[PDB]
Amino acid sequence: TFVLKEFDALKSHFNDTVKIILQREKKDKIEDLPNPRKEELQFLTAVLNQLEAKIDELKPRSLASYVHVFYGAMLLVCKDVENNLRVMEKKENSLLFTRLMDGMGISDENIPTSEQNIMFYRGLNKFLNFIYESNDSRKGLKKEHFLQVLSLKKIYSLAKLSYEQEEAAENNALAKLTADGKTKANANSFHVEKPIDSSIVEQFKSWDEMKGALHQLILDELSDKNVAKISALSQARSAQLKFLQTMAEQLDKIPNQSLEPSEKMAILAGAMYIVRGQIAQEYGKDPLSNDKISATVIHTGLSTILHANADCCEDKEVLIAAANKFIRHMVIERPEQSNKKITKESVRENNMFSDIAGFQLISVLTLIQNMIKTCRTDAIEACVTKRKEELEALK
Repeated sequence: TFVLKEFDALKSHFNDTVKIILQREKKDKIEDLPNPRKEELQFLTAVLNQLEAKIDELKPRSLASYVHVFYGAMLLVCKDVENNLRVMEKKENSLLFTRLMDGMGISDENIPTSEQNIMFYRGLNKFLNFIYESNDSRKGLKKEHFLQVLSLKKIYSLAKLSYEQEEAAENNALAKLTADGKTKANANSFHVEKPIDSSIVEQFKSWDEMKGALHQLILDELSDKNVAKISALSQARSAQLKFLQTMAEQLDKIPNQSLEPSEKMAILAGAMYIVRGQIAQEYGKDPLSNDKISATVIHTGLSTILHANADCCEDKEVLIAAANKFIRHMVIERPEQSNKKITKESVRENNMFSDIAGFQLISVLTLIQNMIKTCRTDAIEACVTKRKEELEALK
């Protein structure tokens, strides 16, 4: 089982790697290297510096979190190297690639687990929020951030790549789950770690009004399609609407003391974004497209209820992530802390969606990962666009 390296071993091995590359290219400074090696090593050096500064500033008792971040950064650079290889050139014959893999202890016989890869890229992606004012991309990039050595285009390219890597890791884990979990879900044991910002769900007015809007949309659909019940719609649309119904009713059963109405609103809003993205895909559009698709009543109505065209990508990510958390709590059984009656993580054989004909649970969780990746990428793109327009308004 793959054991991680210690922080100082990764640091010393990495500085050796810089010396090796510089002597191999006959350059005195990283900045004298050609691209993309220069930007890859500047990135890794900025990450390592920021990690060290945070270690001095915070003096943490454990370094596992920082080790996770650095693993993520080094694997990200490895992916960048693979993306910049010449045709026929193998990654195992790149000095930087093999030096990074060697420094992490990764070989064909010793590879990290899926959970470890997910920790790597999740840690790195959280770490990269340090470039935002108050760690919130709504406020834009910091005037001085720890990746200032890189160009805006490179910052965007690397952040985008990292979000894609977390997406791919999460999806890989999802594809290896099995649907043989025997335990019973407990909605009343679901709790949010951080309460949602109430302003985000204020746009939806109230829980009763969200349920009412969904109901009027379903009545509109049934009347437009000349049918009496959701089950007379197509398999895809029937499954989508029953998915929304099931979410809303399951949330309705939970007492407010255990899950406040604002949280229910966030979860149902995320679910609506999921259905909206599925339909958009039926039209060959990106799940989060803001195009009007006049031919579909459900996509148009959900877009209206969500205020999707006017809402920022960060709010969308928060709502979709809220739905993700609730769905996973309801359909994924995982080993308990006080218990030993569960061995591995799996999908419950009987969960709240089991009676929905043709429902594709894994496809929904994968779509969630895609939309979260798109939200993060939209955030960074908006920030670098804004900074670029600020620095162009002085030339």
